[PDB]
Amino acid sequence: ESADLRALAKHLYDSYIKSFPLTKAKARAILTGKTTDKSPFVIYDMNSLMMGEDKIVAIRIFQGCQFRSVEAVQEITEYAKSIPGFVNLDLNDQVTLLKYGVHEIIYTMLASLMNKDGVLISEGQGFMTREFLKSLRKPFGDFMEPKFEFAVKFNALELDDSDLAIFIAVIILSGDRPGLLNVKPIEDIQDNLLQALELQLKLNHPESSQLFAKLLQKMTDLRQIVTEHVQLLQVIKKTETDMSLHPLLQEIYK
Amino acid sequence: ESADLRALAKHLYDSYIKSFPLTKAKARAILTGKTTDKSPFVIYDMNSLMMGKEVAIRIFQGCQFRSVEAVQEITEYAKSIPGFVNLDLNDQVTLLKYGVHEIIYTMLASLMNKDGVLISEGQGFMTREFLKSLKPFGDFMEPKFEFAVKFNALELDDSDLAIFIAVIILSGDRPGLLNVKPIEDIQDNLLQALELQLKLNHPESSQLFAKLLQKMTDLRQIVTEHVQLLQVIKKTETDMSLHPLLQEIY
Ligand SMILES: CC1(C)CC[C@]2(C(=O)O)[C@H](O)C[C@]3(C)C(=CC[C@@H]4[C@@]5(C)CC[C@H](O)[C@@](C)(CO)[C@@H]5CC[C@]43C)[C@@H]2C1
Repeated sequence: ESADLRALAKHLYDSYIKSFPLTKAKARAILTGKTTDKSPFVIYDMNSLMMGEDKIVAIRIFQGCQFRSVEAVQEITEYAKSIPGFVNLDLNDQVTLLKYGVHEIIYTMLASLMNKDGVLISEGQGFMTREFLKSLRKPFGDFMEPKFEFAVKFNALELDDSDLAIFIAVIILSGDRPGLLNVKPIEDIQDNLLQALELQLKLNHPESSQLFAKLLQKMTDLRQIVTEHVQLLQVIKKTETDMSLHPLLQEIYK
Repeated sequence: ESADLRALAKHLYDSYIKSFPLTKAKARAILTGKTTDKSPFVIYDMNSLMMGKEVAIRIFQGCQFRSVEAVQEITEYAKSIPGFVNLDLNDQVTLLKYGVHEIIYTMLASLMNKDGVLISEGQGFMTREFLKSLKPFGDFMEPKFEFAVKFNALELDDSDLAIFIAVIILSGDRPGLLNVKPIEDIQDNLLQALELQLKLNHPESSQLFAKLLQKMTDLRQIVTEHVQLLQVIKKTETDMSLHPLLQEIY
């Protein structure tokens, strides 16, 4: 029944709101001209960066990004438990689903905080220029550019948070993940999520032909962001042996 | 209108049949569904191979020969896809150039099971195990088998694969495209036709459309990882003025 799919949509949307403090809706309200009830401070060069510390180098911008990632992971983890059936899966598979799904999700949601020109930071208080990031030294000025390229095409799908809630759930419950003990219960859950997403996209974007297929295709764009990111980390780990990574993040990488 | 989608679906199936000699229906018959009338010669070891200038290289090289054949058959097929020839010529070239690898692994799944791949005409069969028994070359075919095993579990037939292949060609995110709009316009139409096809041809296979699209992510990095050992091979085969005309064809 349609009815059951809508109810799952609603449930997932409700949990999404509860798990993620900075929604796409809030982020698009900050980025635009809109509703300057609170506009961001902007980082476009290094001494506006010094001014930034005051009302809100290549290393700490990275270490800072590392922080928002580990906190993002803990948030995605909270959301996953809300996915029906998820906590009932074998514990090893829960861990495995989180290991591989977490970065694909981080870059899906990061797009919400991005436009062509830059990215919101510190829960929206801040905004860091794409150009400033691209100008960073040696192995760091490279990190954010492919995320920006993805975000610009992903953002043109014009998804809202209730669409994203279901898409994110679909991503966590893959089944094609390396080392899954128990693939069939995982796929039963995903088929359910896919039915739900499909209905949601059709109802929320009736004029948008084949948005479902176009959104699913976007998943290969995510895969290769992760891939580039991972190998880039391996470089930095060698050029700066004094710089430390976060164990939680480290455990995620294999 | 469901009529035009169905019309499009039949068109591609017909075109697919004329462009590709060895169909999936045919290859399945020959394979382990055993059609036992003319058994294919089997290659399981070095001496059955010989019974078929350096073994491991020359297998990988024979692998290039048929892919070059495949490219031309795919090229012909693409030209039958409604709207394709009306596209900008550079865009047509671009679409084939970036799509042809994904199509090749896709169709190659049709010639594969968990134990090996139909070789040549289908008059041959090379065991998976003889293939992993190799140099740097032992890891060439294994990721294709792994993909094929999952892909084949979807139990698509030729009528399904016909539209799927068309969707792959008309992507729209290929680098260097000049006019993305008519390409996506066509792929949208192809995606609708594929959806209808799967619902009629597999009415009890839930969310098969989505799962098939999910496979495209598997194809792309299969391709991406393949180009990465495609050319550890230039770390291997290097200097000799014997193939420069042959070097050219590939
Ligand atoms: C044994 C040898 C030398 C001649 C016969 C045979 C065969 O299987 O029919 C053909 O040349 C086909 C390919 C190339 C062959 C083996 C695997 C390749 C292979 C699967 C090798 C991997 C390549 O990436 C692709 C997929 C082409 O991209 C090709 C497609 C064509 C076939 C099936 C065979 C090579």
